[PDB]
Amino acid sequence: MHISSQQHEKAIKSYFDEAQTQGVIIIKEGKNLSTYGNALARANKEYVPASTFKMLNALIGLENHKATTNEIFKWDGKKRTYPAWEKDMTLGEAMALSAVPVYQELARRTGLELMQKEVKRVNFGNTNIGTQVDNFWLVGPLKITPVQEVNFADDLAHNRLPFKLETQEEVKKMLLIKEVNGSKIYAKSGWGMGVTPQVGWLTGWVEQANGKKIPFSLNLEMKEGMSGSIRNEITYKSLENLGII
Ligand SMILES: *[B]([O])([O])C1=[C][C]=C(S(=O)(=O)N2[C][C][C]2)[C]=[C]1
Ligand SMILES: O=S(=O)(c1ccc(B(O)O)cc1)N1CCC1
Repeated sequence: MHISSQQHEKAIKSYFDEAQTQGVIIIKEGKNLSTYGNALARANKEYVPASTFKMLNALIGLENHKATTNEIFKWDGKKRTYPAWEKDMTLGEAMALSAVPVYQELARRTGLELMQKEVKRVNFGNTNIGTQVDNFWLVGPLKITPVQEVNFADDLAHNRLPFKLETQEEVKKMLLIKEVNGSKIYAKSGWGMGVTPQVGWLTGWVEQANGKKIPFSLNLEMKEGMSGSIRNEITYKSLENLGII
Protein backbone atom coordinates (compact mmCIF):
# COMPACT_ATOMS: atom_id res chain seq x y z
CA MET A 1 0.00 0.00 0.00
CA HIS A 2 0.92 3.72 -0.31
CA ILE A 3 2.33 4.68 3.15
CA SER A 4 6.13 4.78 3.08
CA SER A 5 8.22 2.58 5.34
CA GLN A 6 9.86 5.84 6.53
CA GLN A 7 6.42 7.06 7.77
CA HIS A 8 5.54 3.74 9.48
CA GLU A 9 8.94 3.73 11.23
CA LYS A 10 8.53 7.34 12.38
CA ALA A 11 4.98 6.79 13.65
CA ILE A 12 5.89 3.70 15.70
CA LYS A 13 9.02 5.36 17.08
CA SER A 14 6.80 8.28 18.19
CA TYR A 15 4.53 5.95 20.26
CA PHE A 16 7.53 5.00 22.42
CA ASP A 17 8.84 8.59 22.53
CA GLU A 18 5.43 9.88 23.66
CA ALA A 19 5.20 7.29 26.50
CA GLN A 20 8.63 8.67 27.57
CA THR A 21 10.31 5.27 27.44
CA GLN A 22 12.71 3.25 25.35
CA GLY A 23 11.48 0.18 23.54
CA VAL A 24 11.14 -2.05 20.54
CA ILE A 25 8.29 -4.01 18.92
CA ILE A 26 9.29 -6.97 16.74
CA ILE A 27 6.79 -8.20 14.14
CA LYS A 28 7.14 -11.54 12.33
CA GLU A 29 5.41 -12.05 8.96
CA GLY A 30 6.12 -15.57 7.76
CA LYS A 31 9.86 -15.94 8.35
CA ASN A 32 10.68 -12.19 8.16
CA LEU A 33 11.35 -10.28 11.40
CA SER A 34 10.78 -6.52 11.36
CA THR A 35 12.04 -4.33 14.21
CA TYR A 36 10.34 -0.99 15.06
CA GLY A 37 10.39 1.51 17.95
CA ASN A 38 12.77 4.06 19.44
CA ALA A 39 15.54 1.75 20.73
CA LEU A 40 16.22 -0.86 18.09
CA ALA A 41 19.35 -2.26 19.76
CA ARG A 42 17.11 -3.82 22.45
CA ALA A 43 16.13 -6.55 19.89
CA ASN A 44 18.97 -8.99 20.77
CA LYS A 45 19.55 -8.02 24.43
CA GLU A 46 18.57 -10.37 27.28
CA TYR A 47 15.86 -9.46 29.86
CA VAL A 48 13.98 -11.48 32.46
CA PRO A 49 10.77 -12.86 30.96
CA ALA A 50 8.75 -11.91 34.05
CA SER A 51 5.07 -12.90 33.69
CA THR A 52 5.49 -13.83 29.96
CA PHE A 53 6.90 -17.07 31.43
CA LYS A 54 3.34 -17.98 32.56
CA MET A 55 2.76 -19.19 28.98
CA LEU A 56 5.49 -21.81 29.29
CA ASN A 57 4.79 -22.51 32.99
CA ALA A 58 1.19 -23.43 31.97
CA LEU A 59 2.31 -25.65 29.05
CA ILE A 60 4.71 -27.52 31.31
CA GLY A 61 2.17 -27.95 34.14
CA LEU A 62 -0.65 -29.16 31.90
CA GLU A 63 1.59 -31.49 29.85
CA ASN A 64 2.92 -33.11 33.03
CA HIS A 65 -0.53 -33.42 34.73
CA LYS A 66 0.26 -30.97 37.53
CA ALA A 67 -3.07 -29.23 36.95
CA THR A 68 -6.16 -29.26 34.76
CA THR A 69 -7.80 -26.33 33.03
CA ASN A 70 -10.87 -26.46 35.32
CA GLU A 71 -8.98 -26.93 38.60
CA ILE A 72 -9.63 -24.13 41.07
CA PHE A 73 -6.49 -22.93 42.85
CA LYS A 74 -7.77 -21.76 46.26
CA TRP A 75 -6.72 -18.48 47.82
CA ASP A 76 -4.87 -19.33 51.08
CA GLY A 77 -6.44 -16.33 52.87
CA LYS A 78 -3.20 -14.33 53.18
CA LYS A 79 -2.82 -10.71 52.02
CA ARG A 80 -1.65 -10.38 48.41
CA THR A 81 0.27 -7.64 46.65
CA TYR A 82 -2.94 -6.95 44.63
CA PRO A 83 -6.50 -7.31 46.10
CA ALA A 84 -7.85 -8.95 42.96
CA TRP A 85 -5.51 -11.91 43.59
CA GLU A 86 -7.41 -12.61 46.88
CA LYS A 87 -9.74 -15.16 45.33
CA ASP A 88 -9.94 -18.72 44.05
CA MET A 89 -9.12 -19.12 40.37
CA THR A 90 -8.30 -21.35 37.43
CA LEU A 91 -5.05 -21.20 35.44
CA GLY A 92 -6.88 -19.22 32.75
CA GLU A 93 -8.25 -16.67 35.20
CA ALA A 94 -4.77 -16.43 36.74
CA MET A 95 -3.26 -15.86 33.25
CA ALA A 96 -5.51 -12.84 32.65
CA LEU A 97 -4.84 -11.36 36.12
CA SER A 98 -1.13 -12.30 36.00
CA ALA A 99 -1.64 -13.95 39.41
CA VAL A 100 1.91 -14.85 40.34
CA PRO A 101 0.87 -16.89 43.43
CA VAL A 102 -1.09 -19.38 41.36
CA TYR A 103 1.79 -19.83 38.92
CA GLN A 104 4.21 -20.18 41.84
CA GLU A 105 2.05 -23.04 43.17
CA LEU A 106 2.14 -24.62 39.70
CA ALA A 107 5.97 -24.27 39.54
CA ARG A 108 6.30 -25.92 42.97
CA ARG A 109 4.12 -28.85 41.86
CA THR A 110 6.26 -29.23 38.76
CA GLY A 111 9.43 -29.02 40.87
CA LEU A 112 12.94 -27.83 40.11
CA GLU A 113 14.28 -30.96 38.39
CA LEU A 114 11.39 -31.32 35.96
CA MET A 115 11.17 -27.54 35.37
CA GLN A 116 14.89 -27.32 34.37
CA LYS A 117 14.56 -30.32 32.05
CA GLU A 118 11.47 -28.90 30.36
CA VAL A 119 12.92 -25.40 30.00
CA LYS A 120 16.05 -27.00 28.40
CA ARG A 121 13.89 -29.24 26.19
CA VAL A 122 11.96 -26.23 24.85
CA ASN A 123 15.23 -24.25 24.66
CA PHE A 124 13.59 -21.05 26.10
CA GLY A 125 15.89 -18.00 26.36
CA ASN A 126 19.22 -18.72 28.04
CA THR A 127 17.61 -21.96 29.43
CA ASN A 128 18.96 -21.42 33.03
CA ILE A 129 16.57 -21.54 35.99
CA GLY A 130 19.14 -21.90 38.79
CA THR A 131 18.12 -23.30 42.20
CA GLN A 132 14.86 -21.46 43.11
CA VAL A 133 11.81 -23.02 41.40
CA ASP A 134 9.34 -20.22 42.37
CA ASN A 135 11.07 -16.99 41.24
CA PHE A 136 13.58 -17.81 38.45
CA TRP A 137 11.43 -15.97 35.82
CA LEU A 138 11.11 -12.84 38.01
CA VAL A 139 14.64 -11.98 39.20
CA GLY A 140 16.89 -14.18 37.07
CA PRO A 141 18.81 -16.17 36.19
CA LEU A 142 16.40 -16.96 33.31
CA LYS A 143 16.65 -14.36 30.51
CA ILE A 144 15.40 -14.02 26.95
CA THR A 145 15.70 -11.59 24.02
CA PRO A 146 12.78 -9.93 22.22
CA VAL A 147 13.75 -11.88 19.07
CA GLN A 148 13.58 -15.12 21.11
CA GLU A 149 10.18 -14.06 22.56
CA VAL A 150 8.63 -13.36 19.15
CA ASN A 151 9.98 -16.72 17.89
CA PHE A 152 8.42 -18.45 20.93
CA ALA A 153 5.09 -16.76 20.14
CA ASP A 154 5.45 -17.89 16.49
CA ASP A 155 6.01 -21.47 17.65
CA LEU A 156 2.99 -21.45 20.00
CA ALA A 157 0.68 -19.76 17.48
CA HIS A 158 1.48 -22.54 14.94
CA ASN A 159 1.57 -25.40 17.48
CA ARG A 160 5.27 -26.05 16.82
CA LEU A 161 6.42 -26.31 20.46
CA PRO A 162 7.30 -29.84 21.64
CA PHE A 163 4.08 -30.42 23.61
CA LYS A 164 0.85 -32.16 22.68
CA LEU A 165 -1.44 -30.25 20.34
CA GLU A 166 -4.16 -30.35 23.04
CA THR A 167 -1.83 -28.77 25.61
CA GLN A 168 -0.96 -25.90 23.24
CA GLU A 169 -4.62 -25.30 22.36
CA GLU A 170 -5.58 -25.20 26.08
CA VAL A 171 -2.93 -22.52 26.79
CA LYS A 172 -3.83 -20.51 23.65
CA LYS A 173 -7.47 -20.33 24.84
CA MET A 174 -6.17 -18.58 28.02
CA LEU A 175 -4.42 -15.81 26.08
CA LEU A 176 -7.23 -14.01 24.22
CA ILE A 177 -7.02 -10.35 25.33
CA LYS A 178 -8.68 -8.31 22.58
CA GLU A 179 -10.95 -8.63 19.57
CA VAL A 180 -10.74 -5.83 16.99
CA ASN A 181 -12.97 -5.87 13.87
CA GLY A 182 -12.62 -9.65 13.19
CA SER A 183 -8.97 -9.82 14.34
CA LYS A 184 -8.18 -11.59 17.62
CA ILE A 185 -5.15 -10.69 19.74
CA TYR A 186 -3.60 -13.47 21.80
CA ALA A 187 -0.86 -12.27 24.17
CA LYS A 188 0.66 -12.29 27.62
CA SER A 189 2.03 -9.19 29.35
CA GLY A 190 5.16 -9.09 31.46
CA TRP A 191 6.56 -6.65 34.01
CA GLY A 192 9.88 -7.32 35.72
CA MET A 193 9.30 -5.43 38.96
CA GLY A 194 12.26 -6.93 40.86
CA VAL A 195 15.02 -5.89 38.45
CA THR A 196 16.50 -2.43 37.74
CA PRO A 197 15.79 -1.07 35.25
CA GLN A 198 12.36 -2.70 35.03
CA VAL A 199 11.36 -4.49 31.84
CA GLY A 200 7.88 -4.48 30.27
CA TRP A 201 6.71 -7.05 27.72
CA LEU A 202 3.70 -7.86 25.61
CA THR A 203 4.23 -11.01 23.58
CA GLY A 204 1.75 -12.79 21.35
CA TRP A 205 0.14 -12.87 17.92
CA VAL A 206 -2.70 -11.41 15.90
CA GLU A 207 -5.04 -13.96 14.33
CA GLN A 208 -6.63 -12.18 11.38
CA ALA A 209 -10.13 -13.02 10.08
CA ASN A 210 -8.59 -14.93 7.12
CA GLY A 211 -6.60 -17.25 9.47
CA LYS A 212 -3.09 -15.73 9.07
CA LYS A 213 -1.16 -15.40 12.36
CA ILE A 214 1.28 -12.49 12.88
CA PRO A 215 3.48 -12.91 15.96
CA PHE A 216 4.85 -9.92 17.87
CA SER A 217 6.84 -8.97 20.95
CA LEU A 218 6.92 -5.54 22.52
CA ASN A 219 9.78 -4.87 24.94
CA LEU A 220 10.31 -1.58 26.81
CA GLU A 221 11.60 0.01 30.00
CA MET A 222 8.90 0.44 32.69
CA LYS A 223 9.52 3.74 34.53
CA GLU A 224 8.31 5.23 37.83
CA GLY A 225 4.51 5.50 37.81
CA MET A 226 3.77 4.17 34.30
CA SER A 227 0.47 2.29 33.93
CA GLY A 228 0.63 -1.37 32.90
CA SER A 229 -1.75 -0.55 30.02
CA ILE A 230 0.91 1.49 28.16
CA ARG A 231 2.25 -1.90 26.91
CA ASN A 232 -1.13 -2.69 25.38
CA GLU A 233 -1.69 0.83 24.03
CA ILE A 234 1.65 1.09 22.23
CA THR A 235 1.14 -2.42 20.85
CA TYR A 236 -2.35 -1.79 19.45
CA LYS A 237 -1.30 1.57 17.93
CA SER A 238 1.72 -0.07 16.27
CA LEU A 239 -0.23 -3.04 14.88
CA GLU A 240 -2.96 -0.64 13.66
CA ASN A 241 -0.39 1.66 11.98
CA LEU A 242 1.01 -1.33 10.04
CA GLY A 243 -2.54 -2.47 9.04
CA ILE A 244 -2.18 -5.78 10.90
CA ILE A 245 -5.37 -4.95 12.82
B1 LIG B 1 4.15 -10.18 35.95
O1 LIG B 1 5.37 -9.77 35.17
O2 LIG B 1 2.88 -9.59 35.39
C1 LIG B 1 4.34 -9.97 37.48
C2 LIG B 1 5.59 -10.15 38.11
C3 LIG B 1 5.76 -9.88 39.48
C4 LIG B 1 4.71 -9.41 40.28
S1 LIG B 1 4.94 -9.10 41.87
O3 LIG B 1 6.16 -8.35 41.99
O4 LIG B 1 3.86 -8.27 42.35
N1 LIG B 1 5.12 -10.32 42.80
C5 LIG B 1 4.29 -10.83 43.88
C6 LIG B 1 5.47 -11.78 44.13
C7 LIG B 1 6.24 -11.25 42.92
C8 LIG B 1 3.47 -9.19 39.64
C9 LIG B 1 3.30 -9.46 38.27
O1 LIG C 1 0.30 -7.13 34.48
S1 LIG C 1 0.66 -6.58 35.76
O2 LIG C 1 2.07 -6.69 36.03
C1 LIG C 1 0.11 -5.08 36.02
C2 LIG C 1 0.67 -4.31 37.05
C3 LIG C 1 0.19 -3.04 37.35
C4 LIG C 1 -0.89 -2.52 36.62
B1 LIG C 1 -1.40 -1.10 37.01
O3 LIG C 1 -1.89 -0.88 38.44
O4 LIG C 1 -1.49 0.03 36.00
C5 LIG C 1 -1.48 -3.28 35.61
C6 LIG C 1 -0.99 -4.56 35.32
N1 LIG C 1 -0.14 -7.22 36.89
C7 LIG C 1 0.15 -7.41 38.30
C8 LIG C 1 -1.36 -7.67 38.40
C9 LIG C 1 -1.54 -7.62 36.88
